[PDB]
Amino acid sequence: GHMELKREEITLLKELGSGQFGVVKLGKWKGQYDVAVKMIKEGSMSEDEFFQEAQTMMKLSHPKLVKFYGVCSKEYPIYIVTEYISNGCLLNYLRSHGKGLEPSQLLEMCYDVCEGMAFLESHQFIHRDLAARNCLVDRDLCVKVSDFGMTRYVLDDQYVSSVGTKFPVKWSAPEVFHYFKYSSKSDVWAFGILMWEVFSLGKMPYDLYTNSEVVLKVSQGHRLYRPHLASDTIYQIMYSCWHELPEKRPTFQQLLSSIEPLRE
Ligand SMILES: CC(C)(C)n1[nH+]c(-c2ccc(Cl)cc2)c2c(N)ncnc21
Repeated sequence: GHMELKREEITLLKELGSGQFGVVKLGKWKGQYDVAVKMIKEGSMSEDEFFQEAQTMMKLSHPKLVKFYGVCSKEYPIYIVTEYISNGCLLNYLRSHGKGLEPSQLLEMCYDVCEGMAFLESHQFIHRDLAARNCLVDRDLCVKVSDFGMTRYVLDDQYVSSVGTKFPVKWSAPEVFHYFKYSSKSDVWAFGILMWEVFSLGKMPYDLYTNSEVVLKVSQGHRLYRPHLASDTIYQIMYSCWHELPEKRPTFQQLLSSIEPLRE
């Protein structure tokens, strides 16, 4: 229906990079709009998994989530057409341009992600890999969360199996790495790690340690230290995301309103 786009109305231009689940190309849609098109190869992911994903992305429209326009699914490679977010990946942006940012700009990046995540949370979805590598930066430095192939339906205070794509353990809550289960607060833990990445200008978390070491250290109570550019108030907010128990972590709704008075 409205989800299907006219393939002849998409012209692909240069490769932008890769992520997911697929190479991403810059494109033009209807000879007017700049788009980023993800290529879904035949066999790369399931046919029926694709429909559920495309529908979920279409449903979840928010200014802080990558805008989905439609798909070209009649032939392979399947196109996933989205808005082109000109400054690309947040992680690369922090690494290349982070020194030029004010701490108030770093907080605004965290606020943007939180606002998009509060929207997902209000719809009973979690993000399975909330990290700077899955966020994009637009021309005005507004941050958008990329959620394709990385969401999971979970009712509040309930647990669901972690079975599927194994995402980086340094962004994983203990219920994930220990019990192979997601809670409605598993992405809140990841969001605290994302705030740490932002305020650290894209440094790797626990950079001295292997994944095996991190699982042990985190189980023992060890946490990431305060990034130099983070105020103690901002550190207390990220730190609150890392309670061993999901019940003790804030929701994104609480995080959002905690960040709101600290802006500019
Ligand atoms: C990887 C990188 C940074 C080149 N990348 N990836 C996406 C993107 C496109 C479609 C989907 Cl479905 C998900 C993400 C993207 C975008 N929209 N704008 C700019 N860079 C993008």
